Amino acid sequence: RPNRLIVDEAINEDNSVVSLSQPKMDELQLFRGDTVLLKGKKRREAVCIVLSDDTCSDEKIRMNRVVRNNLRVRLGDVISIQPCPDVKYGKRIHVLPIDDTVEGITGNLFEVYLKPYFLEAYRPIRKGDIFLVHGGMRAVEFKVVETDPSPYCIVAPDTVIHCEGEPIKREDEEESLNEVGYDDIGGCRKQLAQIKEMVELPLRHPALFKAIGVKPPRGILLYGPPGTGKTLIARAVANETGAFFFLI
Amino acid sequence: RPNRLIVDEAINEDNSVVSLSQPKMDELQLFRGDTVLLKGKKRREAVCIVLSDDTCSDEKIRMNRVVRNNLRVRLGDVISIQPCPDVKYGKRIHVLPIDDTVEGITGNLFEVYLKPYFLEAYRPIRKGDIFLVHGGMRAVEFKVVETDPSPYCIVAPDTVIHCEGEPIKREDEEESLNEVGYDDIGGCRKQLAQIKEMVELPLRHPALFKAIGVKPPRGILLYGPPGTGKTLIARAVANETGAFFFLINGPEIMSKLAGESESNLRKAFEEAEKNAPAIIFIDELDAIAPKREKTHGEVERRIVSQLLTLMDGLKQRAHVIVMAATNRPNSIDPALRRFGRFDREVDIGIPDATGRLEILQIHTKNMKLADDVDLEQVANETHGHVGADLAALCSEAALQAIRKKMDLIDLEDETIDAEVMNSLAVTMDDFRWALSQSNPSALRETVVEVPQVTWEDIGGLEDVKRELQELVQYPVEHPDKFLKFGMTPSKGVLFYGPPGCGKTLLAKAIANECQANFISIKGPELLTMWFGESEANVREIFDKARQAAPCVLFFDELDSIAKARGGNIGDGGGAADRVINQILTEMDGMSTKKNVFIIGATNRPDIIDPAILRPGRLDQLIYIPLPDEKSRVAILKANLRKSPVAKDVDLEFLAKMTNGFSGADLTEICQRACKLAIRESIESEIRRERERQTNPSEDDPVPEIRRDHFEEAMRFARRSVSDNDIRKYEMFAQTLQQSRGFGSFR
Ligand SMILES: C[C@@H]1CN(C(=O)Cn2ncc(-c3cc(F)c(OCc4nnc(SC5CCCCC5)n4-c4cccnc4)cc3F)n2)C[C@H](C)O1
Ligand SMILES: Nc1ncnc2c1ncn2[C@@H]1O[C@H](COP(=O)(O)OP(=O)(O)O)[C@@H](O)[C@H]1O
Ligand SMILES: Nc1ncnc2c1ncn2[C@@H]1O[C@H](COP(=O)(O)OP(=O)(O)O)[C@@H](O)[C@H]1O
Ligand SMILES: Nc1ncnc2c1ncn2[C@@H]1O[C@H](COP(=O)(O)OP(=O)(O)O)[C@@H](O)[C@H]1O
Repeated sequence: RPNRLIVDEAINEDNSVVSLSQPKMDELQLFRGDTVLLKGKKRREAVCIVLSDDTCSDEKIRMNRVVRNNLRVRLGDVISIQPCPDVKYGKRIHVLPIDDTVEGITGNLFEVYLKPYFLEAYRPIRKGDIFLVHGGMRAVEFKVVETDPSPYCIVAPDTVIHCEGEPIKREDEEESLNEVGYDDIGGCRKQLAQIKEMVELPLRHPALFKAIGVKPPRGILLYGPPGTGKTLIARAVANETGAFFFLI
Repeated sequence: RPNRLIVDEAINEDNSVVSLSQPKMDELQLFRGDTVLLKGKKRREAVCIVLSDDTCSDEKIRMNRVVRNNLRVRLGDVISIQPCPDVKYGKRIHVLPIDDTVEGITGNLFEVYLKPYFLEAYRPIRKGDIFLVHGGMRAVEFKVVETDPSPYCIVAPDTVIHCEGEPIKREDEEESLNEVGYDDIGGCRKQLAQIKEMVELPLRHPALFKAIGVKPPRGILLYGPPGTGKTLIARAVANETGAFFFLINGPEIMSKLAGESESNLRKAFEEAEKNAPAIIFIDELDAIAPKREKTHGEVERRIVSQLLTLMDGLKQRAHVIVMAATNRPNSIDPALRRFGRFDREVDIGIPDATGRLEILQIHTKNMKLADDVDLEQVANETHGHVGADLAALCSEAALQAIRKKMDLIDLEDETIDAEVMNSLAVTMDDFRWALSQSNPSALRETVVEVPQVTWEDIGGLEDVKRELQELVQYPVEHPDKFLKFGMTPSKGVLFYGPPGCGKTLLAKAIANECQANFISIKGPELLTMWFGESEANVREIFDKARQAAPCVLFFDELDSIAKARGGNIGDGGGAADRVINQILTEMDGMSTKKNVFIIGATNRPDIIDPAILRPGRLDQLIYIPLPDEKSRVAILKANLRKSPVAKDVDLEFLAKMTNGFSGADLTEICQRACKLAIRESIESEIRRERERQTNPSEDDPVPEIRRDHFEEAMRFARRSVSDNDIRKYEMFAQTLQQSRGFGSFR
């Protein structure tokens, strides 16, 4: 059943790509780069782009933190897909930057950190979508407010993208959970995978641990030379799983 | 009189079985499986099933904690029996789960954790009965409310069992005393038995101890590596005997305000005293009372004195017992080691090879382990793992099984409990991972164990199997004769011979025969002490042997200290040295311990200082020669045993061709043969995989170690002893030997 799949960490990213397996994409009815129309959890969907790599195993779907945070999905969750290989263009795409990411940088953000991403990168353009572009020495992110096609659109120069205005505040009702995550952890992939397999279930699934009975690790003693990322990996495995992180 | 009997621990369990002895069941009027109609203490009876095993002794009746708690009986009590070999069936058996055991698991409990127990298991079905079934990863228990036959019924599909409803609350009026007990303690059966015989009477029978006069142990100092079960065994011997258990774990008190923590400890002792049978358990006593002179000040000593004045302040007529947990109590305050406060200091120690099997069995009760898993390979491979490590491995395997099934477990909104939990089936493939991903807690501690190398394994040497069986088994089996002729049994034996000739194997076999612990301090450990300028550590090792049961403290590869510095010649110093001298000094203390049988092993005896090989110390020299023809045949057969071998090989020819090879290098020849055989087998296996992958798309190219493999291994053999080296041992033997056959005149 290609409708539902369990999410996983992506490696290609591109701020937009969702990776499947061709032996599985055939069941998903996507071949080369067709639109995915990713279905989220609460009340949103993303167009996304289909691609493949080695780590699929025909079992899991991979999405970078841009999509995961856009769809309100934490790594390790289960989501749905609504494949639709169709092309439809928009004309009133309007975008505004996020104050949490623009709070002292001022300029032609339509040109300075936007040109190399609004075409040929296939941004998950859809009303309410939030995407990071990684511009000039800061992870500047934007939100596309209006997209007159939906939930999918062609990201191409034929589609019209309009200039932005003053920055808007981030949604504190959800906080967007930007912080950090697995995508900005490098050099300890094996250790991060060990911590993930060690801590994901008790944090994501506290319900079963009151019934399953077996005790999970009450505490995990990360250690290493100073500045190795212990705090970084702890905060990543906290935010990435949605667990509240209390630094003492 | 078969009516009344004293209860005891059961080993077969089955949640229902009550074990008697057939020579006693004949008096009980039960033969094969007849109903027992067990009679309890207050107002209840159980049907139970009769069976037998070894430990009955025609004196005691054995019941698992399910029956004991069902009948309101504590282990060590006296109960009655009302035999009635009759069959009567019921039709309105209704059961409900206990909320204390079901508080978050929801599903078809009539099917998920009930089917494999309501028939052919013979549950103690009777109105008011409570039974544990051990279902899906939790010790779920149920209570049968109504049983229209009573007090006995047939547990068979003819009898009708009905579906349950919402869970019911546990009876707080009695609390059911589930907690833990002896049945979930494994790997320290001897130590648990010692604690039971030490503590059962004062707790169960406080009445006599106000009249008996003799003081029981006011405090018991349990100790061992962390996670060994000290708290678990303390809580088991508390609950199992009905004694109130008060845990005052060190940090919980040391964390409170100075002076106020003293009051907290004092009022904890007052709480223990206000009720007579209570026992107070001091966990992590190292923190509370470390070495006095090593404490800094204020609390670290304010508590200790406050502890001491309370440790011995109790009059022992209040029936309060102060158990304690520590790690190698050489670290705790010596003042607490005095008598009247801590007079008994049993050593739990890490579980041995066959104890980890029992620990896994008890911990892997609810996991619903698959059939392909054995739990004996896991126990053997988990060398050095403490019981806590075994529990961690258990939990890791369970978590991996969940995590390899999260794909089909999170179908609904995460977990819905449900029957799905039975599907886990933790196969070996998950244990392997957990074992490989767990670090032994105590891998650098001298392990006390009963080795499982029997006399059969050590073939060949025979005069030494009877010249060594004598010294060990005669002064224990018939000590009366030895105290008649006046000789004191020789508590010392050193084996001198060619290197690698079974000295360790012979010592381990001696330990195995008389069910004795075997502490081997190999040569490298003695070198660690000698180089480290820490010969005082030797005092610990001997003590480690003293606190144990009959123990062949075995100084494997003795003289390594002297071998590491040339020896009696070639070095400025003499034969004596730090570690050997300390061993000599401490050995004289254990010359009157009458349970320890200090053994030595030396690959080069002539360098050993003769101060140790004189009466009292390792006086009795024993020579194990390099194996002879028949002995080499026996060694070959014994060390190729437990491994496939073809009929083509004839070990007699190999043995005779094996002209001058010791035991170690002969087993090396066998290992090389097996290594080449496994290489051939794996090469053939990968070639067969090649054939499978290619177009063509007989399964046993080499199902045993073949003969030409032995040929090639022997061609690859190597000998470690030369003519001069082997002659040196006999020349040394001449020092304490003679050929004075001239004095034939009686
Ligand atoms: C003043 C003295 C004495 N004297 C006497 O007239 C009185 N007298 N005569 C004999 C004994 C005697 C002493 C013992 F120490 C003893 O110990 C038995 C024992 N129990 N368990 C084990 S462990 C064994 C080995 C390892 C674990 C697995 C099983 N052993 C054991 C085994 C092997 C060797 N040694 C002890 C038994 C005895 F009979 N006292 C006069 C004399 C001139 O000098
Ligand atoms: N494995 C890593 N991946 C990415 N950044 C790292 C890593 N380890 C350290 N850093 C960087 O070093 C800084 C300190 O991180 P961390 O070691 O987690 O905190 P601390 O240095 O206080 O232990 C961070 O700003 C982080 O960007
Ligand atoms: N001999 C044993 N038998 C069964 N379980 C044990 C044993 N030793 C340790 N454990 C397990 O290890 C854990 C810790 O037990 P224990 O050592 O009594 O407490 P602590 O580790 O605080 O000293 C328990 O959950 C228990 O299940
Ligand atoms: N019947 C036997 N006789 C002698 N050695 C054997 C016998 N069976 C096996 N062995 C091998 O002998 C070795 C024991 O060597 P050991 O004599 O303890 O060395 P050392 O003499 O240095 O203490 C083991 O590795 C074992 O494989």
